[PDB]
Amino acid sequence: PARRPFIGGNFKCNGSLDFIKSHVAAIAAHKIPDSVDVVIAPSAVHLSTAIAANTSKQLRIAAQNVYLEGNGAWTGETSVEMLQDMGLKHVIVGHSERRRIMGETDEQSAKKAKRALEKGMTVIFCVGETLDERKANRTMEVNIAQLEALGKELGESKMLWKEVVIAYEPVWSIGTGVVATPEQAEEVHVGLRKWFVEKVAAEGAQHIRIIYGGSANGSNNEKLGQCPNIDGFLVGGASLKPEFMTMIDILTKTR
Amino acid sequence: PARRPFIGGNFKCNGSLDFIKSHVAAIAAHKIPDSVDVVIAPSAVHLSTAIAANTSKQLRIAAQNVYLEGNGAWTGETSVEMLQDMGLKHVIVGHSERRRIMGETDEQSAKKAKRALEKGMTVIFCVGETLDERKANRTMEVNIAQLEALGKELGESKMLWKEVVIAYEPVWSIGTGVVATPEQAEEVHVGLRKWFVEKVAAEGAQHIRIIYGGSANGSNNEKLGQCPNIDGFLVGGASLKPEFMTMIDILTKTR
Repeated sequence: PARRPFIGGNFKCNGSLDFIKSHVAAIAAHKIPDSVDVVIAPSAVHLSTAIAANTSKQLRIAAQNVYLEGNGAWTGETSVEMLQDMGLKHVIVGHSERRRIMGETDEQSAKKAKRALEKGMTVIFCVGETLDERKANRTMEVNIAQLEALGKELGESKMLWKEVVIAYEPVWSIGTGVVATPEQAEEVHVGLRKWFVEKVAAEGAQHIRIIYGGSANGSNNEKLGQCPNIDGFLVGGASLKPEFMTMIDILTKTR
Repeated sequence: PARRPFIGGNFKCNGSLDFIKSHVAAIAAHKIPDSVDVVIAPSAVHLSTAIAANTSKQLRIAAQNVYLEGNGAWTGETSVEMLQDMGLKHVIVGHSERRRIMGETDEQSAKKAKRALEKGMTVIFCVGETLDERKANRTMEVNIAQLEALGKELGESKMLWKEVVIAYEPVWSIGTGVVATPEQAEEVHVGLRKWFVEKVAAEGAQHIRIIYGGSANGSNNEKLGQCPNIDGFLVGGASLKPEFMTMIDILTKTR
């Protein structure tokens, strides 16, 4: 019932060509053990520059988003086919910025994930509740609904769930500095784990990785990483900084 | 009251790395006179590959979309800053696939265009009505509304309108093979021209370029290109093929 630690860095809409070259080189120069998964997600226009700068045998490059159709008449959108042609294994789907600011629906996120998973990618599937939703006592209702939408698309497929990494990021913690307490985070992760047991049964559930995000940084990650159901982190702001490497180290010696 | 001919090729969600290299090289090998603007818009993940393959002193690379915020927490989105850092001058905004399939609102398209124009880019701003809208006799009402949204953001700014290229693409003509007749297209373009006269006055209006798109190809472009208010084309499917170069030639000898 053991799971490989995972840390992802979401650069979001940040970076210049020079920054991508210099920052990817810095991360690639860091010692990354073979025991943990480390990925970084540059902006789409920077993926090929990042791949060229990535001299690490461990670090992987991920995309921040992908569309729910194959190649075709989808102006402004990227297909799974394009990502795989570039050699990428990982993609972030359902980030709360896309759900809450850009109108990506629960079904849209689920259909994106399904298509990527079917084609063999690993999907970092994001869920999370807003401050108001938590205030209304709907935290689990909201997170479960987002997962249920995925479940509707994936059913109980062994193949499909294998390469899902759930990222729980309370929306009130994203970019705000208001990191969840270890108790708040673990509480939600236990709820999600229980949901997985019901949907794919106990064995299937034991291997689903759940990472935390929302103001995770070099200074606060250790205590969170000690929680049994927190398998690692999705890191936004700190992923643009040297402290990202500190987080890699900490996740390693903790888990 | 004369305007430089313009042809843009929108690759949409198509291409592999090898295809971008080979197809951009083929277009770049073609003779392009200094008298016309020729741009191609690869998918975002392919922009840097396209730039590297573009050995032409005339051909320009454009983006298919851009977001309405600067760098920041906008997962999956590209900023104007990123495009300019990569050396791009042109971007497509408001393509009807984004408006009609992906929920991009008239205001969102307008705000994207305004931000790009303020920063110095040339924006290919797309407008168009659906078959049902035309059937309901609302063709001009719809197209004008889309333009009015832009006008609300740009006002009567001389600086801002200077680098707008309007692309009229009837939605019923996009990817369907059902190209507009020269009469249908010119009729709408005259309506748009009249609108510009009212909004920015006659002088400002005389320099706004209006291109046609929607099943424009190597075989049907000549007659359309002969229309006084059709300053060129936005080309989807044919832009992925050798006939794109034929269209460049035709636009040149016609206008």
